[PDB]
Formats: sequence, C-alpha cells, structure tokens
Amino acid sequence: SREVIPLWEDKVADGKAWSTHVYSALDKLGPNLLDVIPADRSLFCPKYSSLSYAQRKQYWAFVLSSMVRFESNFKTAMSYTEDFNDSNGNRVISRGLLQISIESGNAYGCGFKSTKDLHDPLQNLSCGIRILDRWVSRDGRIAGKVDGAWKGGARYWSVLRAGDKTSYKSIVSWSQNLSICK
Repeated sequence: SREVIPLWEDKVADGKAWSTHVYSALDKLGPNLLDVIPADRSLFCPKYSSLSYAQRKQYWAFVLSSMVRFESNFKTAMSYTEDFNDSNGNRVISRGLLQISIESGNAYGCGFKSTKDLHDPLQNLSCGIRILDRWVSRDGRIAGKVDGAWKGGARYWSVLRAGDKTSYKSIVSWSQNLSICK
C-alpha cells in the first residue's frame, strides 16, 4: 500500500487510472528525472536522498497533482489564450491538465497529432513527465532562479516560480510536509 496518494484521486472519477498511468509512464519517460538528487531538496523534500525508487515515483505523482490543482483545478477541457505568439503569429493556447501548448510541447517529443490530444488527460500527464525529465536532469534541481535564470520545472510552469502567491506557497508546503519527506 502506498505512503503518498495524489490529489486527483479525491477530485476526479478516473483519478486512480490517472495514477496507474503516471506510475507506468515514469519508468519509460522519467528515468533521468528519477536518477536526480536535487540541489533544492532542503526546501522541497528534506529526506529525498533516503527515498526508494517506488517512493520517488509516489513523490513525483503527488507533485504533478499539486501542479494540476493550480494550472487547471483538474479540468482536462480547460483552454486559455496567452498574451504571446507562436512561430506563425497566432496567440498561444494553453490546454488541459498542466496547461501545455502544442508547439512548445511537441519540441519535447510529446507527439500531439491535433489540439484534441492535449485534452486527453493521459497524453497531457505524459508530456509533463517529458518536460520535467529534460530540465530537472539538465539543471540538477526542481525549481528556483540561479544567476537570473529559472531552473528545473520553473523553466516551463509559472506555478513553480518562487514568489508571494498561493500556488507556489502551497506546492512547496504540501511537498515538504509529506511523511516520506519530513
């Protein structure tokens, strides 16, 4: 039985199937993510270096669920028109659980065939894993700003960028108070 359960299991009829998908997709798409020992563990998860592989998968499914809470409030249909352009001069549309866009997402190998695919919760969550797998492994940390540049998941998601706002403060608090982390 698990030590940590993601927040979508409380909010959504299919939440247990989302968890099952994420645990399997982490083996295929997150192997680099799951090998990092992050430089900001003292902030996010003080006991990170003691966690088993199974415990690290539980941790990352929980953190992804906290990001979903603040990006979409668990609404796979959500779309939002941004204030900046794509490469063709049309405003970017952010979509689905983690508010990913088709041009930026497909540069990570997400393979979205059409805009409808970003509203598929399983494809959306797998793309989030690919984005974390690249930046957390390249930068060696979960988030933060170093020498003027955002690092880790904060490269892509505003909710992971430090500041005096409810999303960031809540994600950090919930992470660091998990029983496995404290």
